[PDB]
Amino acid sequence: SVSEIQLMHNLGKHLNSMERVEWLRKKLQDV
Repeated sequence: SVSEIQLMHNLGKHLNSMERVEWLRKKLQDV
């Protein structure tokens, strides 16, 4: 329960290390 920007940041790092790097750019292209 935060802001749309902060919500993407909260779900854009847990993955592993290199997963968040590709997830913040390839998500909008392929969800």
